[PDB]
Parts: sequence; C-alpha cells; structure tokens
Amino acid sequence: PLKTLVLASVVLTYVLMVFGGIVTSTGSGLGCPDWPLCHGQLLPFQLLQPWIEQTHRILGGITGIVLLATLFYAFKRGTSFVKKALVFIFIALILEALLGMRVVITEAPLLRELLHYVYTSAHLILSVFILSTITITYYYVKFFGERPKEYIPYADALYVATMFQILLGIFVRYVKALEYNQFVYYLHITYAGFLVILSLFIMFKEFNKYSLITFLLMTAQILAGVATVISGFFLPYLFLHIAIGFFIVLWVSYLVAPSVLKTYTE
Amino acid sequence: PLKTLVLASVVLTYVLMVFGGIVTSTGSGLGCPDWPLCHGQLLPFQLLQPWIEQTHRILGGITGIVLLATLFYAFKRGTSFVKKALVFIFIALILEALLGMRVVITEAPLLRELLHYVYTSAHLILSVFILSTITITYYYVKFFGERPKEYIPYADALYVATMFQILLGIFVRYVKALEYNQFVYYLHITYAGFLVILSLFIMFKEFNKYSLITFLLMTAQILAGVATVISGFFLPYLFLHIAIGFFIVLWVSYLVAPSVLKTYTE
Amino acid sequence: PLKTLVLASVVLTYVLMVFGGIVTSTGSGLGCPDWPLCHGQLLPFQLLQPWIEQTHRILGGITGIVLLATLFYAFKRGTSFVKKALVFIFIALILEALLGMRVVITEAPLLRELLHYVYTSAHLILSVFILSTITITYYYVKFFGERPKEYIPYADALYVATMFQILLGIFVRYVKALEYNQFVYYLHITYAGFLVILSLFIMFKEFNKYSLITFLLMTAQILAGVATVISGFFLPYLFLHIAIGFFIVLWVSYLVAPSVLKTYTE
Ligand SMILES: CCCCCCCC/C=C\CCCCCCCC(=O)O[C@@H](COC(=O)CCCCCCCCCCCCCCC)COP(=O)([O-])OCC[N+](C)(C)C
Ligand SMILES: CCCCCCCC/C=C\CCCCCCCC(=O)O[C@@H](COC(=O)CCCCCCCCCCCCCCC)COP(=O)([O-])OCC[N+](C)(C)C
Ligand SMILES: CCCCCCCC/C=C\CCCCCCCC(=O)O[C@@H](COC(=O)CCCCCCCCCCCCCCC)COP(=O)([O-])OCC[N+](C)(C)C
Ligand SMILES: CCCCCCCC/C=C\CCCCCCCC(=O)O[C@@H](COC(=O)CCCCCCCCCCCCCCC)COP(=O)([O-])OCC[N+](C)(C)C
Ligand SMILES: CCCCCCCC/C=C\CCCCCCCC(=O)O[C@@H](COC(=O)CCCCCCCCCCCCCCC)COP(=O)([O-])OCC[N+](C)(C)C
Ligand SMILES: CCCCCCCC/C=C\CCCCCCCC(=O)O[C@@H](COC(=O)CCCCCCCCCCCCCCC)COP(=O)([O-])OCC[N+](C)(C)C
Ligand SMILES: CCCCCCCC/C=C\CCCCCCCC(=O)O[C@@H](COC(=O)CCCCCCCCCCCCCCC)COP(=O)([O-])OCC[N+](C)(C)C
Ligand SMILES: CCCCCCCC/C=C\CCCCCCCC(=O)O[C@@H](COC(=O)CCCCCCCCCCCCCCC)COP(=O)([O-])OCC[N+](C)(C)C
Ligand SMILES: CCCCCCCC/C=C\CCCCCCCC(=O)O[C@@H](COC(=O)CCCCCCCCCCCCCCC)COP(=O)([O-])OCC[N+](C)(C)C
Ligand code: HEM
Ligand code: HEM
Ligand code: HEM
Repeated sequence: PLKTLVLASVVLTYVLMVFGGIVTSTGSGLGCPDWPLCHGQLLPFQLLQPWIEQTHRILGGITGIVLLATLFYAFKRGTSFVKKALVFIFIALILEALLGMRVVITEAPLLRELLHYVYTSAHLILSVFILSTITITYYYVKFFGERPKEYIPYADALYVATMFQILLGIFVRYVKALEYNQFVYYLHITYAGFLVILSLFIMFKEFNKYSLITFLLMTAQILAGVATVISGFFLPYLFLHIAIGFFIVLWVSYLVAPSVLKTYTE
Repeated sequence: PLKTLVLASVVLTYVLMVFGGIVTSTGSGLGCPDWPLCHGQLLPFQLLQPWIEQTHRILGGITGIVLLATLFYAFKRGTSFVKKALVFIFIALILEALLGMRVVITEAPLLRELLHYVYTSAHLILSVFILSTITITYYYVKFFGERPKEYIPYADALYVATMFQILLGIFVRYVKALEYNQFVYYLHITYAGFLVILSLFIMFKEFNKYSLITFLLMTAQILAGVATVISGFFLPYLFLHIAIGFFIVLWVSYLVAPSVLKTYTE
Repeated sequence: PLKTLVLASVVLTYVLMVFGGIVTSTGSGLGCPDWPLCHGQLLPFQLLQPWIEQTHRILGGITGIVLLATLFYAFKRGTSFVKKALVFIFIALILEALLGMRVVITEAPLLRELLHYVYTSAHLILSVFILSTITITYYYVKFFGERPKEYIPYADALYVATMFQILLGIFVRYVKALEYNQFVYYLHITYAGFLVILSLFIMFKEFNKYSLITFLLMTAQILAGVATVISGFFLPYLFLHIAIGFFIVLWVSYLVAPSVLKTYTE
C-alpha cells in the first residue's frame, strides 16, 4: 500500500509541477487568442480559460491529499528512511506555504524586487527538492529486500550536475535582474554542453539502455531549449522544455538512488 | 599492422587539426606581410602563400587515406571496440562533410549568422571527438593482452573538465555573438583556474610523471592563452595555444582510456 | 613538539589571513569615523588606528617565527611528507616576498593595471595554498600511526569545488576589470548554489556531524555573502564573510586530508 502511495505521489508531484510551469508560462492572465500557441515573454535582456485554473486547483488538492496519505502511511509499517523522506517533503511544503505568506519585510523597491525573485525561485527549488526526494523514496520502497544493482557508472556526479543545471534554468526563468538574467541564461546554455559531455562520457564508460536514455533526454532538452529560443517563446516549445526538464530531475533522482542506497542495510 | 595504422591516424588527425587552426587563425586570405608574425583578429567585444594551402590539402588527403585504411583493417582481424570506434570516427567525418554542404535552410540574417556559428563550432567539436576517439583506440590496440595499469588518480573527471574547457575555447574562437562571446571568453579564462586546481589536486593525490606532465601542460596552455591576449593576437602565440590545446585533448584521452578499459575483458 | 608547532602555525596562518582581509577590507587608510561600522567599497560595476597596523605587523612576525620553527623541526625527527609540505609553504612565502618586490616590468597603463591585479590576487592565492597545505600537514602529524578513518563521502570533489569558489571570491575581491569583475561576481553568487547542492548531496549520502557542519558552513557563508551585498559593504558583514570563507578553506583541507592519506603508508 505504501508503494502505491509513493508512486502516486511521484506522478502527482511531477504533473502538478509541469502544469504550474504551463500556466505560469507567461500566463498570469493567459492572454492572446492562441491559449497555447502565442509567444511568451522574452528574457529581459532581449527586450484565460477558467478550466486550466480550476483543474490546477483540483490537481493541487488531490496531490496534497495523497502526500498526506503517504505521510500517514510512512509512520504506519514504514522504515526510518521513508519517515525522514516524508518529513523533509512536508517541511518543504510548509516552507512553500510560508513563502506564500508575503508579509512585508521592507518596502524598499530594490529589496522588494529581490525578495520577489527569492520567493519565486525558492518555490521552484522546493518543488524540485520534493520531486527528487519522492523519487528516491519511490526507489527505496521498491528493491527493499533486493540487492540494489546500479544503472549508470556516474549517477552521483550526473545528479549534482543536473541539479545545478536545473537551478540555472530556474534562475533564468524567475530571476529577472537583467544583467544577472543575461549572465545566467548564457551560463545555462553553456553548461548544457558540460551536461552533454558528461552524458557522453557516462555512455562511453558503460553503454546500456539507461545511459542511452540519459543522453537522449539531455539532447531532447537542449534541442527543446534552443527551439524555445530560436523563435520568440512559443508556448508549446516552452512547455515541452519544462516537461522534459522536470522529467530529467525525476530521472536523475531515480538513477542516483541505487548508488546512495547501496551502502545502506536491508 | 592495425596498431601502426591507428598511431598514424592519431598523428595525422592531430597535425591536420593543428594546421587547420593555424591557417584558419585570422587567415581567410592570410593577409599582412608577416605571414606568421602579424596580429590576428581580436575578440568582437574588444573592438597568402599557396604553399600552406596546398600542403593543407595534401595533409587532409593523406589523413583521409589512412583513416580509410584504418577503417578497412578494423573489420579485418580487429575487435568490436575498434570497429565501433572507427564507425564513430567515420560518422563524425560524414557529419563534417554534410556541414560542408550549407544548403540554405533560412535566409533570416539572425538565424543565418547563428547557423554559421553552429556549423563552424560543430566542425571543431567533431574534430575533437575524432581525435579523442582515435587516441582511445590507439590505447586500446596497445596493452590489449596486458593489464591496464592506471596513470593518474582522477582521469575521468579530468577528461570531462578538460573537454568542457576545450568546448569553451571553441566557442570563444568561433561563436562571435559579441555579448555571448565576451561571456564565454570570461568563462574560459576563469574555468582555466578550475582546471589548474584540479590538476594540482590530482598531482597531490598521486605524484608521478603523468600528473606532473598534466599540470605542466595546463600551465603552459594557460600561460600561452594569456600571452595571446596580453598583446593583440600575435600569430605565433595563437598557434602555440592551439597546438597545446589539441595535444591536451589527446593527452587527457590517453590518460582516461585505462580507467574506462579496466572494466572490459581482454 | 612538531604537532604543537604545526597546530600553532595553522592557527597563526588563519588569523593572519583573516586579519589582513579585515584591514585590507577598504582600509588602505581605514577612513570614516566607524572604524568597523562604515560601508566599504562597492564592486566596480555597481558604481586609521595605529593599533590595528602594529598588531598586524606583530602577528605577521610571530607567524613567520613559528613557520620557521616548524620548518626547522620538520627536518628534525620529521617524515618526508612534512618536509615536502614545509618546503612548499616556504616556496609560497618566497613567492609572496618576490611579489612584494614590484620591479617595474612595463609602464603600459593597461599591462600595469593587469599586473597589479595579478599581484594582488596571487598574494591571496598563495595564502590560501599555505593554509590548505598546513592544515593537511596538521592532519598528517595526528593519526600518524592510526588508521585514517574518513569523515565525509566526497571530500575530494568538495575540496576542488570549494577551492574554485575561493578562487572566484578572490577574483571578485581583487580583479577590478569591471566587465570581468561583474562576470566573476555573478559566477561566484551562482556557483554558491552548486556548492550548496553538492553539500546537500554529501549530507544525503552519509549524514554525520561533519556533513552537517559542512552544509551549515556553506549556508552561513552564502547568507553572510548576501548580507554583505544586501546593504552596501558594511565592514562587520564583510569581515564575517572573510572569516567564514577562510575557515571553509581550512575545513575542506582537513576533510580532504584523510581521503588522500588513506593510500599512504604509516
Ligand atoms: C537548495 C539548493 C539551491 C540553493 C541555491 C542558493 C543560491 C544562492 C544565490 C545567491 C543569492 C543571493 C544573490 C545576491 C543577492 C544580492 C544581489 C544583488 O547584488 O543584485 C545583483 C543581481 O543578483 C541577483 O539578481 C541574484 C538573485 C538570485 C536569487 C536566488 C534565490 C535563491 C532562493 C534560495 C531558496 C533556498 C531553498 C528555500 C529556502 C529554504 C546585481 O544585479 P542587479 O540587482 O540587477 O543590479 C542593478 C539593479 N538595478 C538595475 C535596480 C539598479
Ligand atoms: C569539445 C569536444 C566535445 C566532445 C568531446 C568528446 C565527448 C565524448 C567523450 C566520450 C566518448 C568517447 C568515446 C571514444 C571511444 C568510443 C568507442 C565506442 O564507440 O565503442 C564502445 C561502445 O560503447 C560505448 O562507448 C558507445 C557509446 C560512445 C559514444 C558514441 C557516440 C554517441 C552516440 C551513441 C548512440 C548512437 C550510435 C550510432 C552508431 C551506431 C565499445 O564497447 P563494446 O566493446 O562494444 O561493449 C562492451 C563494453 N561494455 C561492456 C561496457 C558495454
Ligand atoms: C517528456 C517526458 C519524456 C519521458 C521519457 C521516458 C523514458 C522512459 C524510458 C524507460 C524507463 C524505464 C525503464 C525500466 C526498465 C527496468 C528494467 C529492470 O529494472 O527490471 C525491473 C523492472 O522495472 C520495470 O517494471 C519498471 C517499469 C517502469 C516504467 C516507467 C515508464 C515511465 C514513463 C515516463 C513518462 C513520462 C511522462 C511523459 C508525459 C508527460 C525489475 O523487475 P524484476 O527483475 O522482474 O523484479 C521482480 C523481482 N521479483 C520477482 C522478486 C518480484
Ligand atoms: C558534443 C559535446 C558538445 C555539445 C555542445 C552543445 C552546446 C549547446 C549550446 C546551446 C546551443 C544553442 C544556443 C542558444 C540558441 C539561441 C541563441 C540566441 O539566444 O542568441 C544568444 C547567443 O547565444 C548564441 O551565441 C550561442 C551559440 C552557440 C552555438 C553552439 C553550436 C553547437 C554545435 C553543436 C555540435 C554538436 C556535434 C555536431 C552535431 C552532431 C543571444 O545573443 P545574441 O544572438 O548575440 O543576441 C543579440 C543578437 N543581435 C545583436 C543580432 C540582435
Ligand atoms: C584559491 C586557492 C587555489 C589553490 C588552492 C590549493 C590548490 C592545490 C591543492 C592540492 C595541493 C595541496 C597539497 C598540500 C600537501 C602537500 C604535501 C606534498 O608536497 O607532499 C607530498 C608530495 O606529493 C605531492 O603531493 C606533491 C605535489 C603537490 C603540489 C605541490 C605544488 C605543485 C608543484 C609540484 C612540482 C614542483 C615542486 C617544487 C618543489 C620541490 C608527499 O608525498 P611523498 O610522501 O613524498 O610520496 C609518497 C606519496 N605517493 C606515494 C603518493 C607519491
Ligand atoms: C605542444 C605539444 C606539447 C607536447 C608535450 C609532450 C609531453 C610528452 C611527455 C611524455 C609522454 C609519454 C611518456 C610515456 C612513458 C611510458 C612509460 C610506460 O607506460 O612504459 C610503456 C612504454 O611506453 C612508451 O614506449 C611510449 C612512448 C611514447 C612516446 C610519446 C612521445 C610524445 C611526443 C609528443 C609530441 C607532441 C607534438 C609536439 C609538436 C607539435 C610500456 O612499455 P613496456 O612495459 O616495456 O611494454 C613491453 C611489454 N612487453 C615486453 C610484453 C612487450
Ligand atoms: C593555483 C590555483 C589558481 C590558479 C588560477 C589561475 C587563473 C588564471 C586566469 C587567467 C589569467 C589571465 C587572464 C587573461 C589576461 C588578459 C586579460 C584581459 O583580456 O583583460 C580582460 C579581463 O580579464 C582580466 O580582468 C582577468 C584578470 C585575472 C587575474 C588572475 C591572476 C592570477 C594569479 C595566479 C597566481 C598563481 C599562483 C602564484 C604564482 C605561482 C578583459 O577585460 P578588460 O581588461 O577590463 O578590458 C577593457 C580594459 N579597459 C577598460 C582598460 C580598456
Ligand atoms: C534546483 C534544485 C536544487 C535542489 C535539488 C536537491 C538538492 C538536494 C539533493 C540531495 C538530498 C536529497 C535527499 C532525498 C532523500 C532524503 C531522505 C533522508 O531525509 O533520509 C535519510 C537521512 O539522512 C540524510 O539523507 C538526511 C539529510 C538529507 C538532506 C535533508 C535536508 C537538509 C537539512 C538536514 C538537516 C535538517 C533536518 C531538519 C528535519 C529533521 C535516511 O537516513 P537514515 O536511514 O535515517 O540513516 C541511515 C543512513 N546512514 C547510515 C547513511 C546515516
Ligand atoms: C567563522 C568560524 C566558524 C567556525 C565553525 C567551527 C565548527 C567546528 C565544529 C567542530 C569541528 C571539530 C570536531 C572534532 C570531532 C573529532 C571527533 C573524532 O575525530 O575524535 C578525535 C578527537 O578529535 C578532537 O580531539 C579534535 C578537537 C578539535 C576541536 C576544533 C575546534 C575548532 C574551533 C574552530 C574555531 C574557528 C575560529 C572562529 C573564530 C575566528 C579522535 O580522538 P580519539 O579517538 O580519542 O584519539 C585518541 C587515540 N589514542 C587514545 C590512541 C591516543
Ligand atoms: C542547450 C540549450 C538550452 C537553451 C537555449 C535553453 C533555454 C531556456 C530558456 C530560455 C529558459 C527560460 C524559460 C522561461 O523563461 O520560461 C530555460 C529554462 C529552463 N531550462 Fe533550459 N535551455 C537549454 C538547455 C537546458 C538543459 C540541458 C536543461 C536540463 C538538463 C535545461 C533545463 C531548464 C529548466 C529546468 C528550466 C526552467 C523551467 C521552469 O522553470 O519551469 N535547459 N531554458
Ligand atoms: C588561462 C587563460 C587563458 C586565456 C587568456 C585563453 C585565451 C584564449 C583565446 C583568446 C582564445 C581564442 C582563440 C582565437 O580567437 O583564435 C582561446 C581559445 C582556445 N583555448 Fe584558451 N585561454 C586560456 C586558457 C585555456 C586553457 C587552460 C585551455 C585548455 C586546457 C584552453 C584551450 C583553448 C582552446 C582549445 C581554444 C580553441 C583553439 C582553436 O579553436 O583552435 N585555453 N583561448
Ligand atoms: C551566495 C551568495 C554570495 C554572495 C552574495 C557573495 C558575495 C561576495 C562579495 C561581494 C565578495 C567581495 C568581497 C570584497 O569585495 O571585499 C565576496 C568575496 C568572497 N567570497 Fe563570496 N559571496 C557568496 C557566496 C560565497 C561562498 C558560498 C563562498 C565560499 C564557500 C564565498 C567565498 C568568498 C571568498 C573567499 C571571498 C574573498 C574574501 C577575501 O578575499 O578576503 N562566497 N563574496
């Protein structure tokens, strides 16, 4: 029962994060006649269906329900790892809720804008942390008595590099400091090359289906990212990029889980 | 016979790549009286002997001949690794040939300039991939029955970091997006420090002749890079930098080969 | 007796480096009435108590004395590792002394300014190298007959990444090339995120007091760095940042020492 709950929570979390990145994609009012076929906002240095909103609310509610059910079942017939993982997920959720409470610290326009950037980026950072933790937990509930066979030669370094790239993408999306947004965009597009090189070396070190899928995911995300940039900010291209990025988060978490858990017991 | 062919192909590939980087160095017409003693083009943000051409053509022809001979001898009395390596080298060569065919995709000036940058950078990226693959193959044909003793403590991480630095250098050389060229130049000069730190730590972890040579190669390349920049773009300084960079590519490929091949059979 | 000398040299070196970064912090004349409560110089792109000086001189003299005593006792009843470490510390000290001798190479204003940046940055780089080497030596003199148990899962990668971040901070502090200073400042603040991610993954891989302390040190340094930037350059915030950064240097050196020394004898 716990395995089904954690798998459902992984799915719901991924779908909710992708959905939020699809409504929030230059959709504060989802303007233009082409709901999903109208260019989004360009990067600063380069310068309304009630259905989507109600289904976003429903998705948030249902994923909260399952996360609560998973938390309750973690302490019932669950190991210490699952309890700790859940606790870290719900601490992140509480942090997101507190970030929602935007009690005014200072009305200073500069520090106001910065704090707005901090809140917006921290929401996505906590979402990515929740997704990674729940994916590692989902791996943990499986293979519990099994011997944790590995999947790729360098999951750890790949995990860290991928998470840094995800952080760069979040900064590009939300940190609109203009000089820093341009810098972080150019660091993002360039570090994509490091990710490609690392995936190629991983595939060379041990070629299996997982290495090939990792390289193909990198290449599909890079291609998608470029496309999004090749022509304005087409919503469909911007979406596919978001979906592939969050699935890459999930994929690297799942690939890193066996390397870390191989040193555990049972 | 195969070992001699792969060694000759390694030499020819390195010499051809260096030569191309010596003619292409601000030598579209090789202007100025000092054929090799006249400053080259500065970076965008900072703003004709028939012999060389005919010997470049001869070198390209002879290296193509050997690569073809090596490909033919790979399938004759060769292992699967050598066949795959050759196939990946000739796929890269076919990709370079297709990049030579610059059928007009779009006349859009922006997307035209970008695609020009993509073609120019991809040629060098494929050249570096070919050099690395042929160096790993040359290591493979040697020590075939021998036990693959290691040379440096961290060849893999060193290989990945060095390849990322080479990619940065290629982007600086060819990607003239001005804002991005300045960014990538400053990322190149700064990541050189990371390479120096990594080489120093490698030398500390296990000091032998290979670690010392790696550190000295980094230091000679950094010094050369600075010199090239200290005074305009003197061709001799620009050349030595190119030669040392491509030899660093070869060196890190040769150093990484034993770490990856230690997990193979025979 | 050697262990006491190396521990004293570690302390003196850390305190002298921190002190120098506290006087040199926009204190060429230590102007403004608030000796330690007056904003320092902003970054270029963003635009006198005799006691402190005499105690800085006294601290330099006493730390030189101990370093000399440690060097003398290294060759007396000391192993080869300690002799080599001392020799590398005193070579760095001789290099610092030579950098003090600023014989005029070229009066070219550009190359003069660059060379000034090179001297100022190289002084701090040599100081950090001395601190790291003396911390590794202090670890070596302890546990000499003991089995070198590890402290954190990834000390090496953490050491290299931390040293690169320290290099970035030194460049931000001293390299005032304006376009490059802005770039390196934005690379510093962004690579702090990579350091946080790496520390989090380290803590996940093996949670103990050392992993928690490493993560807390990163987080305290990041917080301090931001504060320094949140409001001008308050001297107290600027100081705490310097002190935490140099202690992070010492901490990562101490954490990396057991991983490298585990492959040694005795
Ligand atoms: C967990 C793993 C990831 C960790 C990532 C840590 C990363 C830490 C990164 C460093 C953060 C601090 C950066 C420096 C602050 C001062 C910036 C200032 O100098 O402006 C600079 C820009 O720089 C800014 O644009 C950067 C903004 C980054 C926001 C990061 C949010 C992190 C949320 C963390 C959530 C943690 C989890 C949730 C909480 C538990 C200068 O540019 P400007 O302002 O444009 O200057 C002109 C302005 N003017 C035109 C108006 C005149
Ligand atoms: C700026 C510069 C940036 C770039 C710098 C360079 C960056 C890249 C640097 C790292 C790569 C360098 C590789 C050099 C040696 C290659 C040899 C290899 O091909 O043979 C090996 C193939 O197993 C894998 O190595 C094959 C995948 C290698 C990548 C090939 C291209 C990617 C597409 C791939 C997919 C499309 C393929 C389409 C064609 C079929 C031999 O293995 P095996 O003996 O057959 O099997 C036993 C070994 N095993 C037990 C572990 C499995
Ligand atoms: C943009 C998105 C791109 C997505 C790309 C996806 C690429 C995915 C590529 C494939 C990745 C998965 C490959 C799994 C292979 C496992 C093999 C091995 O581990 O055997 C294991 C099986 O494990 C399987 O049963 C797990 C199957 C999981 C399917 C996941 C589908 C993901 C869809 C993603 C959709 C994303 C959403 C898309 C729309 C938004 C072990 O099995 P066993 O040994 O038999 O154990 C029995 C032991 N016993 C007998 C004791 C009981
Ligand atoms: C294999 C290992 C290495 C992999 C590396 C992968 C790296 C992928 C990297 C990302 C590539 C895509 C980058 C973003 C595209 C849009 C850029 C646009 O925003 O312009 C931006 C610049 O940015 C550009 O200057 C960057 C150009 C990089 C070219 C890289 C070629 C890669 C070849 C791959 C070959 C693969 C092998 C061969 C094929 C199999 C903005 O700047 P601007 O344009 O100046 O704006 C003003 C313009 N104006 C003044 C005119 C108004
Ligand atoms: C922003 C800051 C950036 C910088 C941050 C720091 C970056 C650097 C951080 C990593 C280095 C930190 C080292 C600290 C400890 C040094 C101890 C070492 O010297 O002794 C060791 C020497 O073996 C090697 O360690 C010697 C090479 C070390 C580098 C010396 C400087 C480079 C020049 C070197 C060449 C010129 C030498 C010229 C003088 C002769 C002791 O080894 P052993 O016991 O004698 O032998 C047995 C061990 N063995 C079996 C493995 C072989
Ligand atoms: C800018 C360029 C800078 C270049 C810097 C170069 C620095 C180079 C520094 C030296 C690097 C090479 C050191 C090799 C040491 C090997 C030791 C060990 O492995 O023994 C091996 C020998 O292996 C040797 O035979 C290989 C010799 C290769 C020489 C390469 C010269 C490179 C020149 C580059 C010119 C570049 C072009 C320059 C002009 C453009 C094994 O031997 P064995 O054990 O006897 O095996 C017998 C087994 N059996 C008995 C069963 C049969
Ligand atoms: C050991 C581990 C760490 C190693 C780190 C190695 C790092 C090597 C890094 C590369 C160093 C060389 C950089 C390029 C040189 C040319 C720069 C030039 O293009 O200016 C560029 C800026 O770029 C500069 O601002 C960068 C300055 C970096 C100083 C680094 C000191 C290293 C000390 C090492 C001590 C070693 C130990 C002590 C000695 C044994 C362009 O910007 P600009 O100039 O502003 O242009 C306009 C100027 N104008 C407005 C006037 C018109
Ligand atoms: C752009 C995006 C950037 C971010 C991307 C993600 C970046 C981060 C990615 C890496 C972290 C991902 C972790 C996922 C799984 C977590 C499971 C873990 O909690 O349980 C484990 C706890 O042991 C440690 O793992 C606990 C520390 C984990 C970090 C928790 C937050 C940091 C605060 C922590 C301190 C405050 C805690 C406050 C609350 C108490 C279970 O271990 P155990 O079974 O109990 O013990 C046996 C195992 N042992 C023998 C090895 C010890
Ligand atoms: C901004 C600064 C932030 C500082 C944050 C500091 C955080 C520090 C957090 C704590 C870090 C230290 C934890 C050590 C735990 C060791 C446990 C284990 O190794 O046992 C070892 C003990 O080792 C101890 O005796 C060493 C004690 C060192 C104390 C260092 C204090 C640092 C203060 C920093 C002040 C900085 C300056 C601040 C002001 C400028 C082994 O012992 P044993 O097994 O009994 O061996 C006996 C064997 N026999 C019996 C055969 C003889
Ligand atoms: C290689 C060329 C790439 C380009 C041109 C590119 C482009 C972009 C752009 C323009 C954004 C801003 C999105 C917005 O403003 O709405 C973005 C965000 C992002 N990028 Fe990239 N990208 C590239 C590579 C990558 C890679 C390789 C990854 C991951 C492995 C990645 C992950 C992300 C993520 C996670 C985001 C944030 C999505 C969100 O916040 O919902 N990108 N990218
Ligand atoms: C440390 C200071 C460095 C400086 C100042 C520097 C400078 C430069 C410059 C200006 C270019 C552009 C060449 C051109 O336009 O023709 C370049 C290219 C390049 N650099 Fe650096 N560099 C440095 C370090 C390094 C290091 C450490 C490496 C490799 C380990 C490296 C590898 C390369 C490569 C491969 C190229 C491309 C050569 C080619 O395309 O033929 N550089 N460098
Ligand atoms: C995360 C946000 C950070 C910000 C906003 C920040 C800010 C700064 C600034 C403005 C300086 C210039 C100091 C000066 O001009 O006097 C500096 C220097 C420095 N930073 Fe950071 N920093 C951050 C993170 C870090 C981290 C994570 C580390 C190390 C792990 C670090 C280490 C250093 C060091 C060593 C210096 C040089 C101190 C000296 O030269 O005495 N910083 N930082």
